[PDB]
Amino acid sequence: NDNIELVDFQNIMFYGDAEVGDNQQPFTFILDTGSANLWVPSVKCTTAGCLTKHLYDSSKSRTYEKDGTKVEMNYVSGTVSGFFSKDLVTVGNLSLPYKFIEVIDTNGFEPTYTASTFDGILGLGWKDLSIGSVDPIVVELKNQNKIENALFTFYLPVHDKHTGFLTIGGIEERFYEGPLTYEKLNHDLYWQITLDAHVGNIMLEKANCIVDSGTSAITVPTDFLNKMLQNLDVIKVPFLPFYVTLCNNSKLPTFEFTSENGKYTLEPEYYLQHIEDVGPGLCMLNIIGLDFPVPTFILGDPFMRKYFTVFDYDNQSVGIALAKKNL
Ligand SMILES: CCN(CCN)c1cc(C)c(OCC(=O)N[C@@H](Cc2ccccc2)[C@H](O)C(=O)N2CSC(C)(C)[C@H]2C(=O)N[C@H]2c3ccccc3C[C@H]2O)c(C)c1
Ligand SMILES: C[C@H](CCC(=O)NCCC[N+](C)(C)CCCS(=O)(=O)[O-])[C@H]1CC[C@H]2[C@@H]3[C@H](O)C[C@@H]4C[C@H](O)CC[C@]4(C)[C@H]3C[C@H](O)[C@]12C
Repeated sequence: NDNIELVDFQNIMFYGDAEVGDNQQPFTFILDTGSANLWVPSVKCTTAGCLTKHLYDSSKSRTYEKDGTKVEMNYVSGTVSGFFSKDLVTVGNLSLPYKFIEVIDTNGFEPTYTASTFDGILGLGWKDLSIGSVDPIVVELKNQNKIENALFTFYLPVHDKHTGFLTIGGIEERFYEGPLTYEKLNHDLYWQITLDAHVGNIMLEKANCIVDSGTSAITVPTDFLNKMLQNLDVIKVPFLPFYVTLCNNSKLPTFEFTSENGKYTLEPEYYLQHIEDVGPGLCMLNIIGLDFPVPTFILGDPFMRKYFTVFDYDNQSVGIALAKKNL
């Protein structure tokens, strides 16, 4: 099993480095289990955002194969566009020829892009979620017998305490304590599982829960959120879907998610973000209201900071265990 060290940025997201090109051109990635394409900004990029970034130069790579098919990647937080290219992609010490998007326009991905220090996004989703039918990196690696299992694991960094690791091809007991519980996927192409969701007396039976490394909140159905916030002494920021609270607000609830197999809780300490700068003793909730057609929670970064997670393509399941507080 190889692994990629995960560095914290502002206790809100984390990044890992990988390389694209036969000359070791190094890039910082958001590692996103909710998307299925890899992209890097190109030397051909003519946007303000690209100015600050590590850029990909295919002319300097002898393993570069031209594709040139045009493509737009639309995310909830914005859009990037360019064209497909193929080159050798190196993750940890493993590599494979791989198809990815060479990005020439990032103006539709502002203000996210220029505000953060990542260069690109490396998707870790399922094939049918990809534009252009790209087999996921971990599936290809397994198929090429470079790893033991078509699986990867997230041991997330904890700001001012330890680094994290993305591990490819196998599970390591050092990352977690207690039992590891596998939850079957309820969807063909999302890392989504079925859990009963409880927050106080508010309950949602057999909710869709998407375990997602690229989202820096817990998302909650908007009706469920409105019920949670009733008489909670929290205040919404003008123009933005964020709520502010005293950090030691005694009413802040604990999320409890349950299956047949297990029980996962998320206490206020994991979903609060200190904002001492805005005022003393104030926190933002890392919780946003979001309605999917079917009632869904996204168990983002705040969930994965507490819980070590195993993404298993072969067994179409997500393993969940309490992350070790330190290595
Ligand atoms: C079915 C169509 N399709 C396939 C096209 N052939 C397709 C393709 C893609 C890439 C899809 O994912 C789009 C996407 O942006 N998916 C995101 C997850 C998501 C979030 C909210 C609602 C739905 C999904 C994706 O994983 C993700 O985390 N992304 C996309 S860019 C990013 C910065 C890495 C991050 C993101 O926006 N994060 C922000 C975010 C997002 C939600 C709430 C809070 C915050 C604060 C930030 O953390 C979806 C949902 C469908
Ligand atoms: C994904 C949800 C819901 C979006 C939605 O309600 N989608 C349907 C409406 C119709 N659309 C307008 C999208 C038209 C196209 C689809 S249509 O089917 O109509 O053709 C939207 C609503 C509010 C959005 C956040 C805030 O901004 C603040 C912040 C800004 C940064 O920059 C990026 C991060 C962040 C956290 C945002 C992320 C995300 O983005 C959110 C959660």
